[PDB]
Amino acid sequence: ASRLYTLVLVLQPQRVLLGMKKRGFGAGRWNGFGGKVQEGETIEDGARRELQEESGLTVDALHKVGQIVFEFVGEPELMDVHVFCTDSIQGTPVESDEMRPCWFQLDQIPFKDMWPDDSYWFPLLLQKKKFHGYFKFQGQDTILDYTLREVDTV
Ligand SMILES: Nc1nc2c([nH]c(=O)n2[C@H]2C[C@H](O)[C@@H](COP(=O)(O)OP(=O)(O)OP(=O)(O)O)O2)c(=O)[nH]1
Repeated sequence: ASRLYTLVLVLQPQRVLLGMKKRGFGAGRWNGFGGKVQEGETIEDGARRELQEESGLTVDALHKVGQIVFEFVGEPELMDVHVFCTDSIQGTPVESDEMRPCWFQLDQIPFKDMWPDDSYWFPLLLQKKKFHGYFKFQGQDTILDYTLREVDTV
C-alpha cells in the first residue's frame, strides 16, 4: 500500500535550487519541488507539473535519479517518492505563500534544516549516481532504519 509522490532537484554544475516549504508536510525544511501524482497523469508529467506549481520553473527533459520509499511508524500509507534531476530550466524561481526558493553552492547544502534522510542520498545525487532507498521514520526527525543502494536503472 503506497502513494506516489515526485521530487525534482534543479542541479547545475556548481549549485542546486532548494525551496523552504512554508506549509503542509515538511514545512520548515529545505527541499526539492514535488508533490502527489494525480489520476491520469504519468509520474514524469506530475514531476514537471509540480516543479512549475512550486517554483515557477519550466523543465523539458527530466532525468530519473532515484526511488525512495518512506515509512512513518503507525501510518498505514507508505510514500513512494520518485526523484528526478534537471540541469536545464526556463524562468526564474518564484517565492510564493507555499515556498521560498534559494540557490545553494554544492558544498553549502543545508542538511541540518532538511529531512534527515537527505544526508544519505543527496551526496549520491551530487555525484550523478542513481539509487533505491527505504527509510523508516519515527515522527519526522528520527530515522529508525534504512536501506540505500546504488542502481543502474531507477
Ligand atoms: N527530500 C525529501 N523530500 C521528501 C521527504 N519526504 C517527503 O514526503 N518528501 C517530499 C516528496 C514530495 O515532494 C513532498 C510531499 O508531498 P506534498 O505532501 O507536499 O504533496 P502535495 O503538495 O501534492 O499535497 P497537498 O498538501 O497540496 O495536498 O515532500 C524526505 O524525507 N526528504
